Amino acid sequence: LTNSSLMPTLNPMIQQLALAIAASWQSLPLKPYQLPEDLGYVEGRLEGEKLVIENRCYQTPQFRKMHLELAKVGKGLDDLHCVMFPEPLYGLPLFGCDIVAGPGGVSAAIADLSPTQSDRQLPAAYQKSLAELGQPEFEQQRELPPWGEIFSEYCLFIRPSNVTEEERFVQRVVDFLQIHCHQSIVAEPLSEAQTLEHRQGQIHYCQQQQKNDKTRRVLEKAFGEAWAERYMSQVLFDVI
Ligand SMILES: C=CC1=C(C)/C(=C/c2[nH]c(/C=C3N=C(/C=C4\NC(=O)C(C)=C4C=C)C(C)=C\3CCC(=O)O)c(CCC(=O)O)c2C)NC1=O
Repeated sequence: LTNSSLMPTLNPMIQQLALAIAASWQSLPLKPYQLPEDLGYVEGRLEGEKLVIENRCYQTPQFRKMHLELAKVGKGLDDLHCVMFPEPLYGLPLFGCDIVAGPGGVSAAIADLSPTQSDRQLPAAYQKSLAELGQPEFEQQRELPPWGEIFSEYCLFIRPSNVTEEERFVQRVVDFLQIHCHQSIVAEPLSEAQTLEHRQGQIHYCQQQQKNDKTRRVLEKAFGEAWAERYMSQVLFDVI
């Protein structure tokens, strides 16, 4: 992240989360993943503020697509988006997070390990490791929208109330990533029917994430409807 244009000007929580994700991935058997049009940096404006986005994306044998995206709208909204899309053959859940901030602080902090099984449960080993973290206390919980049925029972969706809660959230993301990267070492290739089940779950996850009109409006205000539809369906939440 040393070379990032956006990092020095992002919200401090976002900065720490970007660092923690990058550190998680740094020593993995990474290969490039080329986004559409080999996208890296992009900016756009229409009648209002400009939107700037920086994209990084990788893959490993266990992770189809590892996407870390940083964005800023003018000087007033920052975003961090990250999804680790699993290779269905290994049946791992989806790591994701979305952190939205403005000059007044973080408004939204979401993180999850989301299921891909048809029973909508995480694998047993994840259930047990996540439970062992304890129920975190957060003073300003937010209720997921209906499309957020995709998220696990461990999903976080808060407005951090103070620095202690910002740090607690970051630590929980670090703990999610640690669990995930360990479970990826012990995963074995699954049967064809199980692989297919997991593929289905990933497709459903992406179709539901595309219902987030808050994200879509940010994109539309800077680039228009057609660009935003392409970005959400081809860059952010591609349907395999
Ligand atoms: C250019 C990219 C990008 C932008 C600009 C972005 C913006 C964005 N995401 C939001 C919410 C949200 N975002 C999520 C969740 C997620 N979203 C994800 O991209 C992932 C991976 C998850 C979860 C793992 C949820 C659940 C909400 C709340 C939606 C709502 O309030 O209706 C909001 C509303 C913040 C608030 O209400 O305080 C904005 C503006 N998200 C982005 O990804």
